[PDB]
Amino acid sequence: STGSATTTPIDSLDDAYITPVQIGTPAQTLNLDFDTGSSDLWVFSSETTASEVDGQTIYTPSKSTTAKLLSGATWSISYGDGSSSSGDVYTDTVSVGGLTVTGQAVESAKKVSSSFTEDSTIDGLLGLAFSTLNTVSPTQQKTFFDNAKASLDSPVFTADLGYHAPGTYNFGFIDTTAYTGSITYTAVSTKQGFWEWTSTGYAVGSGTFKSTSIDGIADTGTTLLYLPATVVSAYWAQVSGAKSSSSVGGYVFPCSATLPSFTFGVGSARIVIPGDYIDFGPISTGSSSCFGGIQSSAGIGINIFGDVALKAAFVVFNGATTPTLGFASK
Ligand SMILES: C#CCN(C)Cc1nc([C@]2(O)CN[C@@H](c3nc(-c4ccc(C(F)(F)F)cc4)no3)C2)cs1
Repeated sequence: STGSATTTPIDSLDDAYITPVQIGTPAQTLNLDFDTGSSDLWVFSSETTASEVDGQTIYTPSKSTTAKLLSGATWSISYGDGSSSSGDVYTDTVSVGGLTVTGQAVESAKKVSSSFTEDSTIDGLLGLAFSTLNTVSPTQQKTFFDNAKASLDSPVFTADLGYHAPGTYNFGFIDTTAYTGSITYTAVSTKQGFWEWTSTGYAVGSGTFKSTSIDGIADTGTTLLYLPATVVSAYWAQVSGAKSSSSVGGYVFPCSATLPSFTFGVGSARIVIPGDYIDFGPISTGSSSCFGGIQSSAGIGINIFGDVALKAAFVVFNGATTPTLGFASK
């Protein structure tokens, strides 16, 4: 089997991408944030504290003929920005782009933190990291991809995110029309539960390539590109007036600037992020200070190849017995 679904930016900045997901019988379609950096499928629901729901579409398990309470199971998760959610668990039929998993754990939120309430466009998350990170207790649950894998034509999914435009998540096949050149595959460590890999270095703009190993994770659920402070300083030093602002929380730059590209290494191959992809616009409405798309990982303890990086590439998440990651230009 295969599936294919379109993913769409939630706003003009590509702050996140949402993908429609069918849950239950008859189908209830919710727009979920596919997150290769976590492993829980959780939804706003008829159980979510009413004061914490503000425009989201909710899953109502009592209206699904295929929903079953996973008795005694609870879940609780936090994310890298400090946001969090928790609740109980149902199993139900879940379909993404024509690919169906029966008995998928659907984690129903009883509580969500303020940032989730405030994002009316995100109805929940669909985790695509390794199932060892799933938070369901006392019986840990598998991700949608892990449950689907044995049925797929090939044990893979691909992320083809757009720049200020929709893109595609495919399951079970590689669309050879969606990229240019070849896909370069690189080894993955699952030791932390992430799609963790080692970039071979970087370049700023038209500068020469710096060969250096950068461990990090491929994370579709993180907006920006977080790299070591040395690398990030070398990038922003090329932008007149760019500076790290503790009050804003990262590097800002004059909105009048044209940004240089940023290249990262995948083995002997290179992915080039155009400068425009690094522009996240005014820090507040009307400001002439703009927020940078490349930020330091120093405070978070892990380098994150988030959407800024991934949207410059066609990315293969290969969940074969020995997992790997593939990157192609597009
Ligand atoms: C700090 C630190 C050390 N480590 C935890 C950093 C890491 N952090 C992650 C992620 O938690 C998994 N992938 C990212 C992700 N964030 C979201 C998200 C968050 C908030 C909302 C909102 F604003 F709606 F509430 C929406 C989506 N979705 O995915 C972050 C992996 S490693």
